[PDB]
Amino acid sequence: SASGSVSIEEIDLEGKFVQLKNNSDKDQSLGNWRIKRQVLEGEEIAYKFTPKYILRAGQMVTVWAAGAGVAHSPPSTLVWKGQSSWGTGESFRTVLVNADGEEVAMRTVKKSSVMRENENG
Repeated sequence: SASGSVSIEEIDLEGKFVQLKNNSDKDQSLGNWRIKRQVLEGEEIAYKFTPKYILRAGQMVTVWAAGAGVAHSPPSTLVWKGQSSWGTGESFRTVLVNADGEEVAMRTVKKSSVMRENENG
């Protein structure tokens, strides 16, 4: 199984998006992978990817929310259409799971303002 081929790159403070990065030397076949963003406030969800999509060696993919008001710009910026919050919270465990169904990565990100120099927007 692809144990940590893709990893957590960046995550939003409120969980409006996930940013992933493939540290592997080959094209990671994506689809059976899923991002479990579980918030202690009660909302816990797993974004299962599309098995049509393959993420490249040394490339990265940003999965935003539909309710983030963001423009869906494939294949750099995928947007979970039909999800507004994408697991909003002041503290949440954003888990990356592979095709096997094993939790290959995870980062507990909190609303402490994670995005620096966001002063222009």
